[PDB]
Amino acid sequence: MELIKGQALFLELDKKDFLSLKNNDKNIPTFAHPKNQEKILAIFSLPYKNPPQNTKLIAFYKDKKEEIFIKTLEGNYKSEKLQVENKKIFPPKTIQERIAKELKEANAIYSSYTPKALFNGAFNIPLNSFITSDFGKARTFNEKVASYHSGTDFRAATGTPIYAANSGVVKIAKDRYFAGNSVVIDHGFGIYSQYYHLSKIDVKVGQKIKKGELIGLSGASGRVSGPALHFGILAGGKQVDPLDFVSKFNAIFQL
Ligand SMILES: CC(=O)N[C@@H](Cc1ccc(S(N)(=O)=O)cc1)C(=O)N[C@H](C)C(=O)NO
Ligand SMILES: [Zn+2]
Repeated sequence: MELIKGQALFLELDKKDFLSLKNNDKNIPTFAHPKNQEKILAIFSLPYKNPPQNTKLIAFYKDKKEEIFIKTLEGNYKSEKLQVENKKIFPPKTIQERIAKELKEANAIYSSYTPKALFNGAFNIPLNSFITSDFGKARTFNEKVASYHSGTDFRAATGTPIYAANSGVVKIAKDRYFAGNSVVIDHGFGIYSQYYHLSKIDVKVGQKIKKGELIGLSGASGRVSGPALHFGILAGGKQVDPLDFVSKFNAIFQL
């Protein structure tokens, strides 16, 4: 198979005699196929930054050991080189402490895997508006990706109501340094949706939330150039193309 870096892919495997799915040491979790009792699914994601050229996954069965090859594609992502440099980029120490703490909290959540589905049907778009900056937009320094856009921004005037893309459990609901007012929702199976730069948060950590339900109001908080809704998905432990993923997810999970 082939996959573009920064994308997720749904793997399908036989349910019976299946013991484990591995990439090197890493176990990859599995969940039931919703429409076929003899199948299981797994999600495999490539990082945007520093992917490997190729991936060899092994699915161990009682009497059998099948292999799976996935080649990394580049995609046609938007790319802006920086040759000028002059780089330093370090802030005060209690600000770095904030950045460090919020980062380790977020990884604790993103590492984690709820082994049941908290979602309900297909994902929705968090609001009915257009994209003003797509996932994958990169900044280059020396043929290396310095940074990239880890979600997709929708046009939204400050105060634009924002709805939950799917059901789940709210895991974050506070102002953070880079993301500003942010809500992160656990949908199960290590799938997290993200809603950043909000002007107002309408949910509490731990709170169960249904697809469609209001989560807050759009805003301009955090590292942004103006008011917009930043929408991201994390799955397979990686930030992935939000709209692509929604599209792949709904193909399996409608009804
Ligand atoms: C630490 C970092 O990498 N920040 C990046 C991406 C970013 C945001 C949030 C997070 S999390 N889930 O708290 O670890 C990681 C990475 C970033 O500046 N995103 C800005 C807010 C954006 O998207 N503007 O439209
Ligand atoms: Zn964004």
